[PDB]
Amino acid sequence: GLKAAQKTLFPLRSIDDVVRLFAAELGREEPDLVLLSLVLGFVEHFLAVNRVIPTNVPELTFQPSPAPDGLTYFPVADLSIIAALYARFTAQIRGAVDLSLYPREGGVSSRELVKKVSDVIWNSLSRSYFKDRAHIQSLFSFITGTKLDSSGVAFAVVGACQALGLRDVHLALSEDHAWVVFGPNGEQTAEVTWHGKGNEDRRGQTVNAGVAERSWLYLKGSYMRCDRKMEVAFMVCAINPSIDLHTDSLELLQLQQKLLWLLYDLGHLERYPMALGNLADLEELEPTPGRPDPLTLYHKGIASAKTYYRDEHIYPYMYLAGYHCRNRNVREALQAWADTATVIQDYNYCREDEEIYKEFFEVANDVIPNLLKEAASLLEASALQDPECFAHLLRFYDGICKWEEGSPTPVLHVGWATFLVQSLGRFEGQVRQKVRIVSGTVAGTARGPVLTFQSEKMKGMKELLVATKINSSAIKLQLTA
Ligand SMILES: *[C@@H](CC(=O)N1CC(S(=O)(=O)c2ccc(N3CC(CN4CCC([C@@](C#N)(c5cccc(F)c5)[C@H]5CCC[C@@H]5NC(=O)OC)CC4)C3)cc2)C1)CN(C)C
Repeated sequence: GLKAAQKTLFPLRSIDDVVRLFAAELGREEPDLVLLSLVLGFVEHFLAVNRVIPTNVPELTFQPSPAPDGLTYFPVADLSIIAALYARFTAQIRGAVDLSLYPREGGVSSRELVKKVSDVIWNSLSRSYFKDRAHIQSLFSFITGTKLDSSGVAFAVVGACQALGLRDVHLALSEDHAWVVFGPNGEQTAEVTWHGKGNEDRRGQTVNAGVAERSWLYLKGSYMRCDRKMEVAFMVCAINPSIDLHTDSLELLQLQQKLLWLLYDLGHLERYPMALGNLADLEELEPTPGRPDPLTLYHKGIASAKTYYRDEHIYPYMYLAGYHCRNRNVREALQAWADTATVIQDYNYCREDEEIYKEFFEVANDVIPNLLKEAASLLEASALQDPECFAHLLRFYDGICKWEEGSPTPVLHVGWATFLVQSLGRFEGQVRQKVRIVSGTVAGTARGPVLTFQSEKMKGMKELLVATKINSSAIKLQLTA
């Protein structure tokens, strides 16, 4: 439950008071996921969901403070409110699960116990709500309005176990899906939520099938297996500062940024590539004096993927690519998307991989065509003059092509083809000819850009791609096969 070491830090009257609770919690042997989720969820409710300060409520108060260009009001997180909310969740969990019926084999949770905790959270939810609704991720949401998004159900099942005393049960994460790891060596896996809009009830099953299938959703096995400190990182990354689609809460942005720096300094972001990208994103908006520059952090997110996850992740390269696209750095952006397709090349496109398909489809047929049209504008009184850009674009299509190989459903269709022709066309034949497409000559070493295609489709297209006159039909037909 809630002990004095936690309660004496209440009331949380400012942002620094929230960072203080989190600092203290990250120093305990077992940081309380429930209390930290409800707290984040309480400040988020008043800062983004419902900003209209209440009149009927007497217990609730707000804290004035000077805003940066009058006053800014903060929801005072009274111990009273939060404790009641904490007591509600524990009682609900404890009252539903009877651990005397489950035999703990020397501090080890069994599948049958895990699936029950999973069923408890699952059956507590409302029958009809929008799944992609913002701010339904925290435990505050689960208790106060009983709504949880896909990844939020997984964290609540981990939260609920820690309440029951189950320590071996941890959050498992890919780049678009969440589940649970448990057992005597943390090698047992279990599905606790749903993925996408409309699919079978995989809940309670192993993750083994998606790993062997070579789907991006299961990251060929190199996914994150969180410890308590990483589960806190997820929860912070899950703060949503959006008030609406155009405006965001400055305090929620400042909060998340302060929290990420706390987690970072303690080394808890070393095995979390996307949190580093998020930190960089926020550092570009409001930079913190005496801290690494966004690019340094973007590159730390990639470094983490390379070291701890066999370079099998897409988004650390997407985070960098977004940064360059924001600042019209065409070669640096095209380079990062080419790097992205180099990661996806060794995967196989499955039905459930629609989130990253939509991602590659937009860059190949909306974002890249928009950067090159803007580059063509500037040309009338440089990237289109750079042969290296052309190699990056070519390397990007090589990636999608290799991805399609061995996959059940097609990736490339008639819609992709026109934007390849059009994008090739933005590069002059003199520029395109400066790129040498070489298979290789001699293997290893003995004691004008060069490019090597890893896919059949692009290898067959070699001569057409470099030709002064682009044979549209031949490139369209070859890419569509
Ligand atoms: C030109 C273009 C430009 O700037 N654009 C287009 C590019 S892009 O390269 O197409 C591009 C860049 C960046 C992204 N981002 C998506 C975001 C990454 N993450 C993925 C995980 C996700 C989840 C969710 N939902 C999640 C779910 C399940 C399991 C998980 F592991 C994570 C969140 C759940 C709650 C927390 C978690 N977040 C998290 O782990 O870290 C934050 C969050 C989003 C990177 C996409 C595409 C950009 C510019 N001109 C127009 C000027």
